[PDB]
Amino acid sequence: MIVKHLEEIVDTKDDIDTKTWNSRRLLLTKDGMGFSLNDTLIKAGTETLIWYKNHVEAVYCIEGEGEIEVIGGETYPITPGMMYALDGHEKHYLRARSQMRMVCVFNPPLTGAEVHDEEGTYPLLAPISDGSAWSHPF
Ligand SMILES: [Fe+3]
Repeated sequence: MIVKHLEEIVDTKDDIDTKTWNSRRLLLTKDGMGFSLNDTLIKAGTETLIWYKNHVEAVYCIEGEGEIEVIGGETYPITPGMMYALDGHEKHYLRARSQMRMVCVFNPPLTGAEVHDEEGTYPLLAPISDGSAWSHPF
């Protein structure tokens, strides 16, 4: 049996924060389910190029709006209830107009290494600036 809760996972080591996304890992390679499962927030206004050569991924949008553009393929608007699956290891752009909440399934599971290495992803456009600078302790 495995039981977890998103509200425990946030702001912990299984919550991986990147420029363009915040991935809350629900099932890890360690959990032995044969897939990994996460709840990923794609930050508003961002663009990320994605290419998983060594996994297939299912993505189920439960909040927000954006689009996925397949390289050499079509562009599919993302809205709540939209699902895409990269069974062809498609190279694609993932764009978030508003923040998107995505339930994602990877086969085989992603490893902690791969998530922290940001393997398979290339962040291209980060969220608009909130006026902060690294050199402003405040
Ligand atoms: Fe994707």
